[PDB]
Amino acid sequence: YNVFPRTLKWSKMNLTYRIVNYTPDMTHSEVEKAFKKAFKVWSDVTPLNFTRLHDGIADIMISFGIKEHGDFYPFDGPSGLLAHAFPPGPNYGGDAHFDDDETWTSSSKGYNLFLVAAHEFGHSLGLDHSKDPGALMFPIYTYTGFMLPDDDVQGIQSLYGPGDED
Amino acid sequence: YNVFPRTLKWSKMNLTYRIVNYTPDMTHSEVEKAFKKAFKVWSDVTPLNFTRLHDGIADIMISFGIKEHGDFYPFDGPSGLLAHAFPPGPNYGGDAHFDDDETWTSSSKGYNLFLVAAHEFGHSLGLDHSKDPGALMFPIYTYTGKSHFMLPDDDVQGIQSLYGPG
Ligand SMILES: CCOC(=O)c1cc2cc(-c3cncn3C)ccc2[nH]1
Ligand SMILES: CCOC(=O)c1cc2cc(-c3cncn3C)ccc2[nH]1
Ligand SMILES: [Ca+2]
Ligand SMILES: [Ca+2]
Ligand SMILES: [Ca+2]
Ligand SMILES: [Ca+2]
Ligand SMILES: [Ca+2]
Ligand SMILES: [Ca+2]
Ligand SMILES: [Zn+2]
Ligand SMILES: [Zn+2]
Ligand SMILES: [Zn+2]
Ligand SMILES: [Zn+2]
Repeated sequence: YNVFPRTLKWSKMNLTYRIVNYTPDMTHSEVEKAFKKAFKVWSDVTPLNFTRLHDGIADIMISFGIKEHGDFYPFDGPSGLLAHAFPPGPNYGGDAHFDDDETWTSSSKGYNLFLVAAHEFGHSLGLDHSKDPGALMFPIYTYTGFMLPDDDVQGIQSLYGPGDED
Repeated sequence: YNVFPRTLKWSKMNLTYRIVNYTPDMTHSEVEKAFKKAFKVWSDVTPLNFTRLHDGIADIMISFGIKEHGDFYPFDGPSGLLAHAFPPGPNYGGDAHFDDDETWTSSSKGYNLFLVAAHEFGHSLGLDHSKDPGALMFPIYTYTGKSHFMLPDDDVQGIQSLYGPG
C-alpha cells in the first residue's frame, strides 16, 4: 500500500519541460536560454534533472498568454500579476504561465524573464512564497545580475535533498 | 521558506458527504446504496464515520460530470479515465467526480459504481495507488461477480496506518 506524500512534490527526479509558445518581446533563443538557466538554478542544488521536449506532454508546460488563458487565474493586462505556476500534480500541475501583456527582457528593462522564471519554477517544484526578504521565493520582483539565496536552498533541499554536494 | 503542505489524513473522524447529482444509468436508490456501501468498506476497519448531507457544503462532495466539469481535470468521453478524487483537505479536498460518459451499474453491465467509488473514496481518505495487484487501491478496475466484497489486507493495513483500527 501507499499513502499520499507529506508535501506536494514530484516523485521522480527526471523532469521534462516544453516551451509551448513564445513572447513577441524576445527571440526564441533568448527565451530558451532564460528558461534553461532558470531550471539550472534548481538542478544545481538538488538531484533534479530537466530535459526539454519540443512537443507532446511535459511535466512542466510553459506558455505565454493574456487575460483568460485556460485556468482559474486570468491575467490582468499590463502591470499587476506577471506570472504564476502550479504545484507538482497531475495534468496542469507544474505548469508555468507568463502574462504576455508584460514586457519580458534578457536585461534590466521590463521584467527579466530568467529571474521571474527561476521564481515560478520554484512553485512548479513545490515551493510557496517565503517571508525571508532576501529569498528568490519572496513574492516581490527584484532585478540583479545569480546566486540562489540560502532560504531557497534550504527549502528546495527539504523536498528533494541536495543531490551531489560537490 | 514555505512548501505546499499536504493533509495526509482527515483531522477528524466524523465526515460528511453529499451526492450533488445523479447518473442517468441507475435509480437514485441504487446510487445512494452504492455510495453508502463504498463508505462502509472504509468505516468498517477504522474509527471513521460518514454521514450524508442533502444540502450545502460537505467534506466529501460527490458528483457526476463529463469533459470539463469545473476543476480543469477534464474527463475524456467513453473509456479511459473513469473517475478521480482529491486527497483530504479543504475546498475540493476529498471530493469525488465520476465520468458520466461511462456506463455505471449496480451489476456488471458497465462499471460497477460501488467498486469504483470504494476505490475513489480510498483516495479521498489519503490512500495512493497500491502496487499489490490484489489491492482495491490497485489502479485497474476488476469485477469478481461475487455478491460479497472483502477489503483486501493491503488496503486494510494502508488505511489503518493512517487512522488506526476500528
Ligand atoms: C511575482 C514576483 O516574484 C518574482 O518573480 C521574483 C523574482 C525575484 C528575484 C529575486 C532576486 C533577484 N536577484 C536575486 N534575487 C534573489 C528575489 C525575489 C524575486 N521574486
Ligand atoms: C482505475 C481506478 O481503479 C479502480 O477503479 C478500481 C476498482 C477496483 C476493484 C477491485 C476489486 C473488485 N473486487 C474486489 N476488488 C479488490 C480491485 C481493484 C480496483 N481498482
Ligand atoms: Ca499583468
Ligand atoms: Ca503539468
Ligand atoms: Ca509581451
Ligand atoms: Ca472516460
Ligand atoms: Ca471537499
Ligand atoms: Ca452515464
Ligand atoms: Zn494561468
Ligand atoms: Zn510566486
Ligand atoms: Zn473533476
Ligand atoms: Zn485510483
